Amino acid sequence: DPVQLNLLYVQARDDILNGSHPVSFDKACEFAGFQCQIQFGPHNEQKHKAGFLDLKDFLPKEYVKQKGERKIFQAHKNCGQMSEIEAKVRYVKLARSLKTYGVSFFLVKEKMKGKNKLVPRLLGITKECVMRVDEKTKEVIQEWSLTNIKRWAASPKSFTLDFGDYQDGYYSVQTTEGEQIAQLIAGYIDIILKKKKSMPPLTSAQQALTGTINSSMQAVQAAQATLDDFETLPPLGQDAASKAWRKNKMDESKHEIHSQVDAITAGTASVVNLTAGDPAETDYTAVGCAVTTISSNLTEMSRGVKLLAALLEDEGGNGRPLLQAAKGLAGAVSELLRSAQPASAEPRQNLLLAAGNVGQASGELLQQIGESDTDPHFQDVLMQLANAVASAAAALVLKAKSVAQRTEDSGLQTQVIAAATQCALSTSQLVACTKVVAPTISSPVCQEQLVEAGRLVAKAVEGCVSASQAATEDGQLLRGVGAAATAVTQALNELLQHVKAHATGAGPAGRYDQATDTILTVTENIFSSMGDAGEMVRQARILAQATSDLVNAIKADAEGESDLENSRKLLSAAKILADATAKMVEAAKGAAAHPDSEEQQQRLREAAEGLRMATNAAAQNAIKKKLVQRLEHAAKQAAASATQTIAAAQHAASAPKASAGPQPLLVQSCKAVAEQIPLLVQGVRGSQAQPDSPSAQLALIAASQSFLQPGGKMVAAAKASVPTIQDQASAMQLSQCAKNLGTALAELRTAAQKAQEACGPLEMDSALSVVQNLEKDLQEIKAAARDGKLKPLPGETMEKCTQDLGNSTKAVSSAIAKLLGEIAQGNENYAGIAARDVAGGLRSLAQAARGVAALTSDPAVQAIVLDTASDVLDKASSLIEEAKKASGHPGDPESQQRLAQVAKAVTQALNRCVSCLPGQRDVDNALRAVGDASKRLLSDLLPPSTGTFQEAQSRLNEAAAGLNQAATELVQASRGTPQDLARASGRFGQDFSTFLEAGVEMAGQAPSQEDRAQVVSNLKGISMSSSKLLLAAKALSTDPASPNLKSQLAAAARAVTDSINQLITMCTQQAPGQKECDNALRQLETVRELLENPVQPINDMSYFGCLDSVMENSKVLGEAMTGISQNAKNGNLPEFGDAIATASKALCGFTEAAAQAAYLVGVSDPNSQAGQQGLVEPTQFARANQAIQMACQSLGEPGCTQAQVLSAATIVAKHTSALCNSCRLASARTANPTAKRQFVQSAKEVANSTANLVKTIKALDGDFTEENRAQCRAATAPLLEAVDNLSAFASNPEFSSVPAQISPEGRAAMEPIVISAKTMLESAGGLIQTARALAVNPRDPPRWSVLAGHSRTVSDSIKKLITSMRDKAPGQLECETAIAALNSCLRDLDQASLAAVSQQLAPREGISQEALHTQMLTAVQEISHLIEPLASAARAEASQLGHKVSQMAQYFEPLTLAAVGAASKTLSHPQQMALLDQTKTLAESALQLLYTAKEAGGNPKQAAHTQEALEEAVQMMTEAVEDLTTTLNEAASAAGVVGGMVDSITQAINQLDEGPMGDPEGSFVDYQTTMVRTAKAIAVTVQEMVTKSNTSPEELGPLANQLTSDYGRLASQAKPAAVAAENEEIGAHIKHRVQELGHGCSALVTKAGALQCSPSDVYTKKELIECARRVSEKVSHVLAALQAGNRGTQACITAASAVSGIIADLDTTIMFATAGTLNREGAETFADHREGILKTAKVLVEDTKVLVQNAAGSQEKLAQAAQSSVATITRLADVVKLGAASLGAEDPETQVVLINAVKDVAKALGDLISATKAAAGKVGDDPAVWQLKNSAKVMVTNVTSLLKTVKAVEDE
Repeated sequence: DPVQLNLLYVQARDDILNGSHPVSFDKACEFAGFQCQIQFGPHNEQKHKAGFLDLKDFLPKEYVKQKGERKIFQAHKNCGQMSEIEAKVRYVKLARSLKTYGVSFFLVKEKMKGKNKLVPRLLGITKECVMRVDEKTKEVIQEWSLTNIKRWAASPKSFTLDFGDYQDGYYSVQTTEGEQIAQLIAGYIDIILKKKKSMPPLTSAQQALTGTINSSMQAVQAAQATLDDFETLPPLGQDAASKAWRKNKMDESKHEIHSQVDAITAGTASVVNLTAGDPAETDYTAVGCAVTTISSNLTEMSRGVKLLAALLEDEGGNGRPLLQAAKGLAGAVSELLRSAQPASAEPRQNLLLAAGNVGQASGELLQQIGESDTDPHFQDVLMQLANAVASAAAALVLKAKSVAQRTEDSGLQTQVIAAATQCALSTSQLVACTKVVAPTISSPVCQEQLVEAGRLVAKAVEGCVSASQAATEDGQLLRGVGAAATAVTQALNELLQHVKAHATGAGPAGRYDQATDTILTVTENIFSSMGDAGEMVRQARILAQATSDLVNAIKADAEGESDLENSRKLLSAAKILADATAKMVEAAKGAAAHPDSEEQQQRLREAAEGLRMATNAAAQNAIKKKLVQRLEHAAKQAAASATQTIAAAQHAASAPKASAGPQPLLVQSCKAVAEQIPLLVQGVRGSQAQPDSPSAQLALIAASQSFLQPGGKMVAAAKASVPTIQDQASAMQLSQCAKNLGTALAELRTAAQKAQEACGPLEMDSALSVVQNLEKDLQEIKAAARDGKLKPLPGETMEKCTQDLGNSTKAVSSAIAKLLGEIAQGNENYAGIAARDVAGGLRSLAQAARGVAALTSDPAVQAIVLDTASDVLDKASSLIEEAKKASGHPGDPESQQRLAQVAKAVTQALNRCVSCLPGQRDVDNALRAVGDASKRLLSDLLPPSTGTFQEAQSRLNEAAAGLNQAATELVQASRGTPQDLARASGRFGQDFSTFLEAGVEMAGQAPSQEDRAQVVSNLKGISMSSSKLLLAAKALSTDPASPNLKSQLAAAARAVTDSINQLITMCTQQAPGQKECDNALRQLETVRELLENPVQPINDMSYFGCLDSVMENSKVLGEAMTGISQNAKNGNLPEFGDAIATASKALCGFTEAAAQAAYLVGVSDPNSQAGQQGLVEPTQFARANQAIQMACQSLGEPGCTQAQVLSAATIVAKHTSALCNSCRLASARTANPTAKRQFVQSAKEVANSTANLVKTIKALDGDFTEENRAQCRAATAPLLEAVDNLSAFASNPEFSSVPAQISPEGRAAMEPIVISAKTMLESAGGLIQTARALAVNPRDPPRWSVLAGHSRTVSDSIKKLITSMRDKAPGQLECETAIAALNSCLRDLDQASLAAVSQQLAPREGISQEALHTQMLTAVQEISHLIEPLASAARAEASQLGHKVSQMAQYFEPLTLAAVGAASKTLSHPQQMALLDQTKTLAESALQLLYTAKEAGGNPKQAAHTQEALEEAVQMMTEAVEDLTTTLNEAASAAGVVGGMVDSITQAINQLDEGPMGDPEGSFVDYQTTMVRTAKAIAVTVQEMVTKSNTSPEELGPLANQLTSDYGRLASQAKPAAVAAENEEIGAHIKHRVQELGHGCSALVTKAGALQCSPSDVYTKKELIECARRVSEKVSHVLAALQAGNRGTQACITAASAVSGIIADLDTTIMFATAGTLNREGAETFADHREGILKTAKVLVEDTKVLVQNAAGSQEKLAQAAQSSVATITRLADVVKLGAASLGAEDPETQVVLINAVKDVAKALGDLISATKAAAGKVGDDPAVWQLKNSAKVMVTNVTSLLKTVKAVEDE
């Protein structure tokens, strides 16, 4: 039947060629073969070539352009010329068999999983099937049957499909034809189913608020009841140091009490503001965020008052009025909440009246405290001004009401009625809010509420004016506006008057204050704007007149003053400025002459500095004093916004009490700050007392600078706690407090630095002042010691005083090393910092010493430690006063010696003071017993009586196990009471001397007497190892609970067990024949104790490492037992013992590797938390010190032989070089700037000593001269002193070893490994003894029976332990946990997506759309902050991976929950669908990462096929967060809200301060080339913002976003720029300018958005413009500090920008040359242009020569060189356009090449400039320098080509 076959043929051709049928190109090539077989017939090979075959009508139009024409031709030969009807049947059957038959196809964009991307998929629809088919292959990738669909959907652009059953997840694909697909699939599934056919009710939100206030109210009264009872207070007595604590807690409470009453007032306003909205519109959660704030801070007030009140009662003051104040406040708070409940329907006045009481009530409470900053008179101003604003309100009410009579239209009548009514409540609302906020106007948050209410009345006023417009063209409008204008003016009066009290250090100002302040602001520009000549002089102008006004004013003042003596000093000081002013004036004129001389800018500055000082010389001291009140009001501000967050954790985080997750790292973090505040506020009150004493100002600076780092960690922790918290009300109360604290820190870091430069230098006598004050204080204590009644402080115990006193001395000893390192470096300003540390520790030590005495009992015991404490003070006091005395002249050799001589004494003093403590005792006895034993051990050990040479020496080893037993006691005693540890040491002490006596007696018993020197050295090595082990025990005696110290004692015990082995190997006798077996038995005893409790890390090598280390040790122990066993049968003793030593080394390694396997698994438990591993490894550092000093100790004895001489160099140079590297790695990871300088300096001292010593050891090589040996002895001292110094530096407690915390259940998972490990030694231990006897007798059945019995038990422990190790596999349990938790989070979205697709997603009514995004944001921010630490763990270490993933999961359900809501509120359906989709991608990628991490498992052995997957996974998600974070920020900008923008700044300021500084990629130049370019953007943007304010204010949103984003970039490169700059001063300035730019933008952007919510306000449109100038100025400063880079130059950059601008100017000439407009003027000749060019051109090349020759040199000359270059080109640019015009545009093409010539020449100049920029501060043979000459020649060749070019166009 050919007719139907031909019709099938034709219709299949239709279906395929139009593209309606997906067919791959190859299959389409067979189709085209059929085509030619039929319509071209049997094709001829010769004639059927390309050229006559039309592809478009011969192939599907999608594959016609694939142009495989000859490929299609061999497809024709493939089909050949075979029969046409069989060609027809092959055509039809090849079309049929393809799975894409019988099914329509659609191009639908599908979303790849893992990216916010879209790819085509030709989705296939079948009568029975749903199939996804790839676009390219045209082949099925996946298949579904119809019967599984359950609910499809239609969207204007989407077609969502679901299955639910087979894959957990649905099929969402967008397409413009979703409607037709939906109806078609509906019909298809209908057919498939028919085949198998047979107002009192509250809004749901209000319930939540109702409970929260109910929950709060219950907490309220409970707090209220506790008030009435004066509970207690610890007894402290009359001690002056105690009395200080009595004073401090009171004052601390005074600040503690204030912050909450500051919070309570602020919260109440938030209720008042937010409730005023229409119900069904308000943010109840915010009210919850308010009421919880009201309640949570209500109760910490209750704790505070009682503590204060009790303190008041020991004083004569009666606490009764205080409590009466508290209870009065308490009820007022409560009575408010009664009107807060949405159920109660009281009139609105009740709420407003209730709040006013709170402010009224909270007023007198502060009046009882006396802690109110605001003036009482100022409150009345607010009181009346509010009424004054209220007064104008009444006026507009009447006039608007007057319009009501004028009004005529129904409804439009009441609209004006409505508007006026709204104002009346609004202003009354303003009246109440102002009353509420009255007593706490100081805090910012109170102020930020007041303006909102002030904004609210302003908008309502504008509404009334709009309402008045509804009337008809009468004077009522004019008189209405005249009423409105007063109301807005009154509001402005209320707010500016409001802002005045915001920053007021003191009320009175003096006389010259307004003059004084002016110079500061402008001097500040002068210091800031280094590197820009124009700015400095420009300010120098405005300064010089301004200070002259002071000069004039004081001059008239002296005239007015009548006393001649004072009239002198007024004038006398006045002259000092006059000299100072002119000195600046002339210097200013000097730098003006030389713009680019970096010394002149230094000159202009340095005059300005004394200029400030000269104002201090004048009677007003404000230049210095004012900069303190900008700190005293900063510290209190941060101190409050700390104690308002500290409480905001206790209440809110108590709800879960979850031991996993982020909470337990929060409360621990909050601990540090909670004790830092009392050190801060106590300082602030110190400055408030004597502002005229520079010591206090340094203290306030000292405290504030320290505060930041402990404080900062809270914020980066709290922002990581926000999502997990479940009770939304207590959640938001945390984030808002964290953001406030976040700001109040960046405004501390700034205001601190100002104080640092302004404040006078430490002069390292404030330390002398403090120690002398301390000297007298403890003298009173020593005087009060005989008084016999000294009571301890509240918080310390005998076991607690020591662990700091023990720590304190190690700090001071470390501190003193700082001082010496600095003084040798020469009288730095850090040298003053060192005196601070030494003083600072001395305050700690003295305070600790006072603590012990007050707690210890016996007065004679008491008195002695104070003496050695007092001895430390006086001895160290001599050092400090000597340090400054020796600081006068650097480079004096006796100075370092006289310093060190005293500096040795202070260390000698401290060690005495530590031991003088009687608590730890009698260890001194043991060490001295060892030490005194060393003296007779050091000298000529000779046997007075031989006894038995062989037997008594053998008898010695029979006593050897006792000393080994003696040591193993100590480590056991390390787990008991400190008194108990004395016993084992005491028994060890007697054990050492007793065993040493038998040691020394038979030491000289050996025949050879050269062996006598060996055996004493053998006893030496045992001595020091034991001695230092006791020295290790000396440490633990003062710090019991610290596990890091306990590990060091175990390591020291390992020192002796090897050291005792050192004797037995060679010197002792093998008469028993098994001496190595005891070495096995002794080591087996010692290794056991190390495994006994692995609380702290035993090694650095990680888990999978210790798995292999165990794995290899398993095999060797398998081999070793074979080795010893068979030799026992052979009875061959020497080879029998050989495998023993390897076995023990296998055992010692194995148990260490097994102990590490314990600690690792122990940490991985989710509850536990790890440590930071420190900087200097206590294990490796200690022996590194030991080995080096052991080496030089050997050369100390007179007899130097190449046997010991050459070995000494090898052990020294191998270790001392390594010891240097330890500092260098640590120094780059430190955060203390002092440590960086000190580590480098000290590490080089050994290197200098190394060079001196290595020369001498080479000088002694082959000479052996006594002086050559003596000069080796002399050169020993520098290295030993240097290493001891550096070691003394490292014992600072802050540097290393925070002990990781292990959960109980964390210990649970550890025991299975521990138990099996323990018994293996037990099985081994009994197996060891079997070997010794069996070496003698070849066989004995019971002995050889237990030999196997233990060995399998040895084996069973080994296999069972390994079984646990591989099966436990840390990191692959919680990954499964997270994945499931993650995978469900995906499911919700996929359904929630579907619900919105058909428009069913119901908007949750509790929350406003703005708040959802904020949560949806802080959720996302945390995720991206954890990406890299997770990608780190998945590579190297598993223990950390255990905790990280569990953190990256818990952020998701709080996100997805928010995301479903987030898209629910949004109205435009395309927005909500995408808002979810990008979120859906985020989890999807995150899941992909988690899979790889599981496979990564923290395994170093996984190959690149797995390793690459990790990295390529991170990138898919890292850019995913970037995709989402925009979609929120941007959507948070269209709306007027500005949050996050005001946060990403206040954070990228703090991120700028802390971290590692190690010079990542890039020079200081290639930073400065981009960083400046970025700096321009935030400049071009603010001027792009000013214009929009007048023109079209609705666009301020995205601009403010584009601002704060770029300031992110300028923040990122800043610190790497600072570190890579040559001079620290250049670096620090590039930072500090960026920061002082930060506070500018935050103020800018907050206004910027606020305008968008009042687009036609007039007074906010002012402060925008004024602030917009402030940032633009600051950019000029940070640009100026960027010009302080002598490396590279703005001359390099600006020229390139300018010459490109000249190219753009040439392009404008090119536009005219192209347009032909550029015509000739008059009869201008050409030689004028040519010759003018001729000079410039040859001037350019000479300028080029001076330019190129300056690639190495001072910035100044190359600056003019570039400035000459820019001059040459622009002068050339002037003449060329004149020259080009000289031909006229009648011959434009002649002009074109000419202007194109310079267009190319100027380009070459820029390339030369760009090469010049890259070629600066270079070596003579740098790869760029030849690149310079090439570019130089490029200029040379182009200009000559230019010269000829014009020379040839002179004619036609």
